[PDB]
Amino acid sequence: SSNDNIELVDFQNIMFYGDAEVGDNQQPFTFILDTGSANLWVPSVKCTTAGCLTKHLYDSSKSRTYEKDGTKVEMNYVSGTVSGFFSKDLVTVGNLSLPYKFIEVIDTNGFEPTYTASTFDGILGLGWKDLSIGSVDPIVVELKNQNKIENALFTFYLPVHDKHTGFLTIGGIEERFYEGPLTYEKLNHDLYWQITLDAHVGNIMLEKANCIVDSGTSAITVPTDFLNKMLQNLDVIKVPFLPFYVTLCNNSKLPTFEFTSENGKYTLEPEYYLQHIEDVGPGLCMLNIIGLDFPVPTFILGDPFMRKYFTVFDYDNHSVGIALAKKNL
Amino acid sequence: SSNDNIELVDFQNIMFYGDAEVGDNQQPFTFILDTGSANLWVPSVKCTTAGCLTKHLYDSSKSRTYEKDGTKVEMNYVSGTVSGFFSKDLVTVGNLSLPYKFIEVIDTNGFEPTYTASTFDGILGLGWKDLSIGSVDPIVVELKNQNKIENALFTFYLPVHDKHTGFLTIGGIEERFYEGPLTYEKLNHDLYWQITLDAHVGNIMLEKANCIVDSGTSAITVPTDFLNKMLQNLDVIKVPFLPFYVTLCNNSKLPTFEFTSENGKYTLEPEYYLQHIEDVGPGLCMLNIIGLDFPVPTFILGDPFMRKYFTVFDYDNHSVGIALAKKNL
Ligand SMILES: COC(=O)C[C@H](O)[C@@H](NC(=O)[C@H](C)NC(=O)C[C@H](O)[C@@H](NC(=O)[C@@H](NC(=O)[C@@H](NC(=O)CC(C)C)C(C)C)C(C)C)C(F)(F)F)C(F)(F)F
Ligand SMILES: COC(=O)C[C@H](O)[C@@H](NC(=O)[C@H](C)NC(=O)C[C@H](O)[C@@H](NC(=O)[C@@H](NC(=O)[C@@H](NC(=O)CC(C)C)C(C)C)C(C)C)C(F)(F)F)C(F)(F)F
Repeated sequence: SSNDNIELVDFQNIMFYGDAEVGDNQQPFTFILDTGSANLWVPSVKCTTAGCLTKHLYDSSKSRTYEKDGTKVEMNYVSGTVSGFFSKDLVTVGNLSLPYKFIEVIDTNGFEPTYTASTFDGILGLGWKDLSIGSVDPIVVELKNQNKIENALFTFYLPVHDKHTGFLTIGGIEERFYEGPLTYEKLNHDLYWQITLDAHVGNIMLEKANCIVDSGTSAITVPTDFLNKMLQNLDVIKVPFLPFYVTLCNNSKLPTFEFTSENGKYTLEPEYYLQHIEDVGPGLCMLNIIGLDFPVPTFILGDPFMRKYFTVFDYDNHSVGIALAKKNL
Repeated sequence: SSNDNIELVDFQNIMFYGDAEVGDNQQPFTFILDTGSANLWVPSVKCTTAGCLTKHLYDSSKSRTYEKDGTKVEMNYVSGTVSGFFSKDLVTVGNLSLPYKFIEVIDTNGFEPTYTASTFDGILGLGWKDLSIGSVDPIVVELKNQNKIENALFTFYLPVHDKHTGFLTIGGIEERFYEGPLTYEKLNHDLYWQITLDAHVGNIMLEKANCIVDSGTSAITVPTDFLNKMLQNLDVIKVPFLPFYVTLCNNSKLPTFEFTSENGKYTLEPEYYLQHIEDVGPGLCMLNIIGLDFPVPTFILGDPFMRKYFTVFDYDNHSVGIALAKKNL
């Protein structure tokens, strides 16, 4: 130990959260720690909306370090919208802290059913400045420019359901989380953590695909046409009009995703992208895969990928490191 | 015979489609005939997306009546987006015709993976002018102004799978499609075909609910909070990651929707709204009740409702007629 950690807690097989706090009096919250966005928000005590009922709420008045701002903001996600206003106050992650600009959400009705169904309070973005609203410097970037950490990087070791918990480590790389070598891939842009890889599945290939490493996405996301050809004569049922794909867990035709570069080769075998749905039926699984088209052909390497591979997110060197995650700590 | 009858084909009691043409040659197409939108669109031959490759495409230069417009349009739906540009031509629906402004589509990826996985080419909207983009007067309104039909009204008798085909009748009500009395409900706005009903499922009551009668919605759609209360007295299986649920189709505890007004009482039993997934497991079903929040608390009575109830869409009298559909022609 030397860097600062944030324990990640598996939430009943789906998502993982981590705790951080806001205000010089602390005030704990539960966050989706999300490399796929770049704003921090937190539900306000001035929230009037149904979704806030079960949530930890933020009270600026109990904070001596609070600094009013009040500029209105709307925060858009694939899964919904959340509005409020900007504020500034001490944000604390691990036992690192800094004065930080963030959003006090007072309206969450555009974020249902997700927000009421989930136990997170807010979202802590870990992307790049250009992805943000209100041009906020990333937390880890600001910490390094204030010399509170050695390196402007952070690291994800995801929790696995029954096996172990996870860690978001800020400031340095720890050998204990991985096996074999790290391989680094340079970002094609400073926005999401997006790198370029050849994507190969069947005898289907997409050369030079834009791949986004996104901790806040619970699936592997794939281009629509690519997904469509992938499932051609696998024996997988797409329930009509739903992104709901069902197979025998044992289906011997299920392919392995292969993403390659000059530096390395990363695979995702069926065991990493399948979710058991035994309650639905015996020996049944669902593909934790969504079809999604971007302007440029794009995969999101979400949690199923990051469950297999320990990842390093390096702002200084503009790259992502990838290595096999240790099965047990 | 006397009115314009357009045959409807079933897909698995999930959705239905009907054909119509563009240009003075046939150039046939399969549409979602959709009371929940107010635009017509067809995929251009100038569309090269992977979805368009499997569809009937519209060649504007194989038809004398084409009149270019060229203006860009983004058509937005709850379930997806389609982009293209305005054009004008002869739209032939059944045995009637009219010069009509419509969208030639060149980008379909915003509506995938649904588009490619279904058999429709485009969407023919049957809503009101104010719901449209490009302020286009509805086909049926214009068809009445041109005295090609008796009444500015159309009618839906939806097909049911191993039982009968259906019909969209333009111009008048025909006794053969229903039994019992027709009951009229006034529109609360000239936008969607939206009326006001008290919605209750046994103690969960949402009085004066805004109810949209939408032929291009495959579900019953419901306020998120309302769905949560219904789920409280059920014990069904949540599909991981997705807002969908799996039941046995014969689950006796499944809710019967009740919708009352001064004028009448409408119910919808599980046998109408459930989506069978026999190919995943015997007796298995998707709930097919979908949480969806609008600015105003709203229900979408989609195909499940309209398979049970013959419906009448009356522009002249600003209302919706409802009657029990005949079980067989
Ligand atoms: C100016 O506006 C802009 O800067 C960009 C724009 O607003 C853009 N927004 C974004 O790109 C923002 C910043 N980031 C994001 O949208 C990406 C995040 O990782 C997001 N993730 C998501 O919304 C992802 N959703 C999920 O993972 C959810 N899980 C499920 O729905 C299960 C399915 C994926 C099977 C979780 C319960 C959250 C999808 C599949 C990508 C979450 F974590 F929720 F915050 C968007 F709205 F999507 F269009
Ligand atoms: C009032 O003006 C506005 O607010 C316009 C606004 O642009 C609005 N757009 C709309 O309301 C437009 C005009 N109409 C529409 O969106 C309603 C249409 O009936 C539409 N239907 C839908 O979008 C409905 N989609 C469905 O029922 C789909 N089914 C599934 O995805 C399965 C799910 C129900 C689980 C079909 C297979 C396509 C949803 C569930 C409401 C379809 F038919 F696809 F074209 C939207 F984009 F959603 F915000």
